[PDB]
Amino acid sequence: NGLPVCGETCVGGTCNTPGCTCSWPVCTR
Repeated sequence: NGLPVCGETCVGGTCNTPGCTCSWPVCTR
């Protein structure tokens, strides 16, 4: 939801993980 602690990235625009908030370069929660 903003916190850059998703642990996943989204260089393609798809965190690939749920309950995430792709913010680039890394998604957030």
